[PDB]
Amino acid sequence: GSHMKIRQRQRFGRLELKRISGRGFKNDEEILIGNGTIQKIGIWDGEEEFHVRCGECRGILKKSKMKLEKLLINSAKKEDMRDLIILCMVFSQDTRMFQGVRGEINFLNRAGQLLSPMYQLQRYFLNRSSDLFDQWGYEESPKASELHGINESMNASDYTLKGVVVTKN
Ligand SMILES: Nc1nc2c(ncn2[C@@H]2O[C@H](COP(=O)(O)OP(=O)(O)O)[C@@H](O)[C@H]2O)c(=O)[nH]1
Repeated sequence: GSHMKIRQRQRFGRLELKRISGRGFKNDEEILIGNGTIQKIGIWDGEEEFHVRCGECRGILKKSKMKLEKLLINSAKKEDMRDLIILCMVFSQDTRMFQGVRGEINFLNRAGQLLSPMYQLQRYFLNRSSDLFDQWGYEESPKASELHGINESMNASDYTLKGVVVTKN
């Protein structure tokens, strides 16, 4: 439907979600993507908390408008952690995710049909993940030792992708 309901499993392609709290309101906005093209996109506004999964990787997501606030992941198979992080970055509509679009991206297919902007961004980044990580930035990992940082190669690290933390497991 239109909005993800508390406790309801939902899909955004490869990302699975399930609301813990909050409400979003969606408004259309002209967004500048890093391409230099300006595209009309449905921007959610409000604080939202979700359970998320990509394959075997689980976590909890907090967002606000156009910002991934916090993402706590449970340790898992590396490919899945990497995609869960990408899918969370796109799902949150973070200003930095928009900036990382470098190459051409289509919002219309060759038959001239209408494609989903958020879906097409997910497709662009699952395939060119670098292009998001370039924009993302690092911060000091959490002081506690039940919590670790992770870098874009998915190894534990003393500096971590901003807002991202890992628990074992
Ligand atoms: N933050 C947030 N995003 C949602 C919610 N419900 C759906 N979405 C996402 O909002 C986007 C909807 O975009 P799309 O399906 O292309 O529909 P459009 O916005 O009507 O053009 C998708 O990426 C969904 O995963 C919600 O409750 N909160």
